[PDB]
Amino acid sequence: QCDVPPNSRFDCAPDKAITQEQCEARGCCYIPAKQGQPWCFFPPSYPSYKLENLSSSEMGYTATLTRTTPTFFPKDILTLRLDVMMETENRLHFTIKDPANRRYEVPLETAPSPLYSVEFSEEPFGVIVHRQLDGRVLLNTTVAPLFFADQFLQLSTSLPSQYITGLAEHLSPLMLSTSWTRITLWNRDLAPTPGANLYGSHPFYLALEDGGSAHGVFLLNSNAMDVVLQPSPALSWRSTGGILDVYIFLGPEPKSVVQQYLDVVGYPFMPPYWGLGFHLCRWGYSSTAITRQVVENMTRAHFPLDVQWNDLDYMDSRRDFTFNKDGFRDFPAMVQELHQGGRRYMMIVDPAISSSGPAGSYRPYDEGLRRGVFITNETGQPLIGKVWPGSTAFPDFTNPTALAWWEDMVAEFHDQVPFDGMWIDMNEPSNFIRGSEDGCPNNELENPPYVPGVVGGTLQAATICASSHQFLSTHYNLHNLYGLTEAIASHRALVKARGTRPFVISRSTFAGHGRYAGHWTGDVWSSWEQLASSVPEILQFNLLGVPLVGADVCGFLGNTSEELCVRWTQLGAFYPFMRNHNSLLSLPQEPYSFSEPAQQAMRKALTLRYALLPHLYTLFHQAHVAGETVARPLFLEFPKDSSTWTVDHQLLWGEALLITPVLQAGKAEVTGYFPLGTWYDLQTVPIEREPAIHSEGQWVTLPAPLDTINVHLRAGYIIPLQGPGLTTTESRQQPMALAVALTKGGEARGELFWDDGESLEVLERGAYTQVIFLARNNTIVNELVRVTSEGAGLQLQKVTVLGVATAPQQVLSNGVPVSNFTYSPDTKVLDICVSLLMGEQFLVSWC
Ligand SMILES: *[C@@H]1O[C@H](CO)[C@@H](O[C@@H]2O[C@H](CO)[C@@H](O[C@@H]3O[C@H](CO)[C@@H](O)[C@H](O[C@H]4O[C@H](CO)[C@@H](O)[C@H](O)[C@@H]4O)[C@@H]3O)[C@H](O)[C@H]2NC(C)=O)[C@H](O)[C@H]1NC(C)=O
Ligand SMILES: *[C@@H]1O[C@H](CO)[C@@H](O[C@@H]2O[C@H](CO)[C@@H](O[C@@H]3O[C@H](CO)[C@@H](O)[C@H](O)[C@@H]3O)[C@H](O)[C@H]2NC(C)=O)[C@H](O)[C@H]1NC(C)=O
Ligand SMILES: *[C@@H]1O[C@H](CO[C@@H]2O[C@@H](C)[C@@H](O)[C@@H](O)[C@@H]2O)[C@@H](O[C@@H]2O[C@H](CO)[C@@H](O)[C@H](O)[C@H]2NC(C)=O)[C@H](O)[C@H]1NC(C)=O
Ligand SMILES: *[C@@H]1O[C@H](CO[C@@H]2O[C@@H](C)[C@@H](O)[C@@H](O)[C@@H]2O)[C@@H](O[C@@H]2O[C@H](CO)[C@@H](O)[C@H](O)[C@H]2NC(C)=O)[C@H](O)[C@H]1NC(C)=O
Ligand SMILES: *[C@@H]1O[C@H](CO)[C@@H](O[C@@H]2O[C@H](CO)[C@@H](O)[C@H](O)[C@H]2NC(C)=O)[C@H](O)[C@H]1NC(C)=O
Ligand SMILES: CC(=O)N[C@@H](CS)C(=O)O
Ligand SMILES: CC(=O)N[C@@H](CS)C(=O)O
Ligand SMILES: [Cl-]
Ligand SMILES: [Cl-]
Repeated sequence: QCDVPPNSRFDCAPDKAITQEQCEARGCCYIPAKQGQPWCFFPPSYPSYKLENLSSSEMGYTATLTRTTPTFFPKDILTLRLDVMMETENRLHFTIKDPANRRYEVPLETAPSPLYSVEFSEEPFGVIVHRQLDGRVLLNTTVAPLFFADQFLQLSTSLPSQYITGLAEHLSPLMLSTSWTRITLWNRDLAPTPGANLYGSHPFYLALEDGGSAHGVFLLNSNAMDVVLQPSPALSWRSTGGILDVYIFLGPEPKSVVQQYLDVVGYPFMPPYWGLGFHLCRWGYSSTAITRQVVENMTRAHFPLDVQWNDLDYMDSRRDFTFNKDGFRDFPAMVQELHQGGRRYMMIVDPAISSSGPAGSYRPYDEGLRRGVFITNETGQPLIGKVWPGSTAFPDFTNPTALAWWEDMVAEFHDQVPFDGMWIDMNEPSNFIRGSEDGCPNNELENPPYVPGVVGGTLQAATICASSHQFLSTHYNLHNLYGLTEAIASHRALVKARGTRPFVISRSTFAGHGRYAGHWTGDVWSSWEQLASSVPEILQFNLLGVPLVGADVCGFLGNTSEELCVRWTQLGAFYPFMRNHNSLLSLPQEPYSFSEPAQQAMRKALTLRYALLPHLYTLFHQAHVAGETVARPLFLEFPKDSSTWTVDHQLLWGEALLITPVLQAGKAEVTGYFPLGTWYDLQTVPIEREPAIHSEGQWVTLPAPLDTINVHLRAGYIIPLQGPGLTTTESRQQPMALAVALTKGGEARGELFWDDGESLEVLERGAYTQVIFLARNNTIVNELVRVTSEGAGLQLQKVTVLGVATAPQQVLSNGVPVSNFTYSPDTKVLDICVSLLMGEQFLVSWC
């Protein structure tokens, strides 16, 4: 009965240190490890639930689950209801609930055969999900008991392989370790470090299968939870409340798994085009005069900058919706001037509202109080904590009245200072004291029977009381949604205030966040280690449907070095969200603050990003319309090549651009993985060392001096580019170009999506142009999928073709010889000057 292999032992003492006698008294097996692995574990006979009265309907199945022997947790729910819904060919959904009592549930809006089959074990109860095509077992919950107590749910499964990704937010390789790893989801203000619950929680994983297929599992539960991985391999979800509400996504391709997950939680929002430009911020731009010098200094040194930011500096006494009349007396004029020059403006907004001012002196608090917008305590008064301005109350973003109040405060402030988006910080919610100024009461929510592995060992640490009251439920159930709910409220507030697409960047997140907002990875150190760790983290958030993500370029905490900031700017120019931000006590790190050689390398990185913006924007359109990733790991694009599975220090933009950064000090080369095919060096395309890597699926060492980042373009792909500007207001007016990467057989395909860059409801109203580009048999053409006023007058003036094996004697554009072209026999590049329009059918040819 106790003859269970070490790797397959499921912990029967997750709640406390246990002796052999207590372990055995629980009905469990005691076998010490020989050197983590639990010593006390469940035998196969440990009491679980029994399935009874299984029945079928058009939707799927229903059954009763009954537990006869209590567990060691209090308040087992002995009778449960199972509902299995076979929702689509790719999506299976099941719930386990208490039929006698409504329990907390997360607020979320909703040959021919499915890819899955589902079977059940009777006693002990289990759900078993097979992939139909190959019979692989994807889910099998029979592997361990089902626990379902009021404040402890546990469901386990075998995993199909040792390769699993997801379960943000943590500082970790992209592929998670199955070596007895406890992953804790409890939103927490902590500078990113390994082994810790960070700012967000995403209870989703994607599991790879031998041969390159994959599936995903989403547990729709927002309670504090641990997810425990062991090397058998297997996983246990361990939550402190709510219900088991489980979605399984069948793929089979990893890209399809992500799309299927996003079909449930929401496709990524479409950012405004300007949001893809460079953003620059620090804590410490302490006046409008200083802030203005930033733009002046960037401009003088020819560095693009679309958006100027401020941190708390602008506020009056660190309070939302105010500005001080010392250094920021002329804040409105500063922002108006930014707009006059074609730039946008962003500033920090905190959730917590100063509660200490004289009554009637601070409208956000006075109005919030009147309307009852705040989270309240046991006696019904606002819970008061401590954040930047001192004593503060916390808005309840599940309360409709709070949503209306937030809209009003944002609109009123925007009437004074016309900011263009909101940077929402401190929204875990972060509290500088434990729980509240008045502590927290002693009850089961504050002192639960199972506390997940949170930093500080309590759910109150660095946040507010768990038993505090919100409109929908207690904070205990809603905590992991705090940031998400603020992001939703802010998205709506910005739509109403400005009437164009919102731009919200949030610290705290939950599953589905990307439908409303972007993310940055928080208070990272200026270290080579954190530069490297930013790659898997940005990739992870893309898999989780938050493609608008980045880290603070050059790092936030501490002092950066010139070398680190060159490499971080190079890599960071490929973050889908690119912002350099810096702490109050740090040395300056704006691009213009470095030596001339470093400035040149930083300028090159920004210039290349700006040239790529039409392509990056098209990638965001694909994310928004089809649930695609923007920055993606090699394994998403080449899953059948298992050498890609562990690669997380390279990234792709979409299908075709492979970026291989230097991520260590003192390196003048880098070794990266190249999937089978021809990869052209993007440096062979003119913008205002072998030319091609011919890979069989192999590691390649590349030169990478300080001034260089390696970027390669996949053969078979065409990328749209646009001319330069210090802002997108300027760059969007420039002529465009194509880079055409030919296969050996002369083929390539690409596309361009173009709209006005900021309007709402573009796809619904059809207010966009969409063009496909095709290379074949020594010709390049466009195909006009949709042409509207938005895309009219887009000038195509340059076409660069990579992999042209022999010099052409003539090059034609719509049947007439071009004004000129160049061919380089060494690089195999044909560069062609043309006078064409993206929105009018053309034919370019050569021979
Ligand atoms: C729910 O939240 C509300 C706030 O919205 C919170 O109100 C706070 O209650 C405490 C008392 O529990 C108040 O503190 C008092 O303040 C007065 C005047 O400033 C003092 O005179 C009081 O002193 C007493 O306690 C001292 C102990 O150190 C004794 O030495 C002294 O002799 C007095 O007996 C005391 O500090 C606080 O002012 C309010 N806060 C606000 C903003 O009004 C309430 O407690 C919360 N409820 C729960 C159950 O947590
Ligand atoms: C899903 O997981 C469950 C639980 O791990 C698997 O069921 C278990 O399978 C093992 C191995 O087949 C069974 O043990 C074997 O039992 C036979 C007969 O008693 C014995 O001759 C062998 O020596 C061995 O011990 C075990 O009984 C069984 N447990 C239960 C509760 O059924 C199951 O195989 C997995 N399902 C799938 C489809 O993979
Ligand atoms: C499993 O179901 C049986 C039968 O339930 C009946 O048929 C169902 C389709 C539905 O229409 C029910 O409303 C019916 O009662 C349950 O056995 C019955 O239990 C009731 C109450 O205890 C008793 O009056 C009947 O005599 C029982 N009928 C039979 C045929 O045994 C049984 O309790 C269910 N099991 C569980 C764990 O819920
Ligand atoms: C980051 O650096 C600051 C400032 O460093 C100084 O100025 C630079 C130009 C360079 O010349 C450094 O070598 C200098 O030390 C640090 O702040 C200083 O800290 C020291 C030591 O604690 C203190 O004596 C100084 O007064 C501080 N000066 C200022 C202007 O703040 C800061 O400590 C560094 N941060 C970290 C994490 O190391
Ligand atoms: C913008 O650039 C100006 C000029 O380079 C900076 O002003 C100089 O700052 C240095 C400190 O390194 C001082 O020693 C000089 O006295 C300043 N020169 C002038 C002409 O003012 C300025 O600090 C930069 N501002 C920002 C916000 O980066
Ligand atoms: C076009 C321009 O110069 N300014 C615009 C975009 S910043 C504006 O006033 O909002
Ligand atoms: C941590 C890791 O796997 N790689 C690091 C150091 S080896 C890097 O890319 O620089
Ligand atoms: Cl012991
Ligand atoms: Cl509830």
